[PDB]
Amino acid sequence: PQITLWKRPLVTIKIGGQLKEALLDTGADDTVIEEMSLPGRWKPKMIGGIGGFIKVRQYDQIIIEIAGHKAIGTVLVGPTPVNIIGRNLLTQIGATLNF
Amino acid sequence: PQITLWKRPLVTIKIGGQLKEALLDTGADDTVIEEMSLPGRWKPKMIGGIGGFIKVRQYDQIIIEIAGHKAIGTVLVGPTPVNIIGRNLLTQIGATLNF
Ligand SMILES: CC(C)[C@H](NC(=O)COc1ccccc1)C(=O)N[C@@H](Cc1ccccc1)[C@@H](O)[C@H](N)[C@H](O)Cc1ccccc1
Repeated sequence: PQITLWKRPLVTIKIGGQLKEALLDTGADDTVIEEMSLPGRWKPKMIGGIGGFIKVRQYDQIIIEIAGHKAIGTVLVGPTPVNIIGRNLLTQIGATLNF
Repeated sequence: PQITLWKRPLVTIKIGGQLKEALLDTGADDTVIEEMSLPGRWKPKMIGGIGGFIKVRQYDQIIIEIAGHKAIGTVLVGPTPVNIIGRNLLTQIGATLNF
């Protein structure tokens, strides 16, 4: 499937058995999900962009579904303004930016 | 042109007659460029990112070139750590997401 960028590129994802929405973000190195109860081992990390950095929980080898596609990798959990699917997982589902 | 996402999707832009690198950023509504002198009228604006808000100068109807494509539209100038090309201009260059 293919998406223009006339609207925010929101897709449904499944994480820890819960449905959420998230932005497919080519500008994001990493994947950042709002605070939630997520089983798994984690370690503290900072992640940043415009406006500075926030402290997040770094979970490795998390199974997540992104628009129907299964991916497994690192997910950062923290006080992000919006759920973000970054390049670490977009690459695993074979997403590309075309023009 | 099909950009895989193993590395940050950086391209060359031309703005105010100067070449710069910039990131193609499907998660950004707007296009934000680091501090530079640009001639003409602007208005003040605040935009938000992962770490909070920054103040920017909002310039409308700027002529810009992005990876060889012409565009004309709104450019925000302020203390972003990375020059970003948001959806307002990505739609002009015809960028789409594919997976
Ligand atoms: C998510 C982050 C892991 C990501 N940052 C990065 O991927 C790398 O961040 C840095 C920070 C400093 C220096 C060098 C690199 C990011 O901010 N990505 C942003 C672009 C960017 C900003 C600053 C530096 C590098 C990229 C955008 O893609 C951003 N995710 C969107 O605006 C999404 C969004 C929409 C609405 C509200 C809040 C967030």
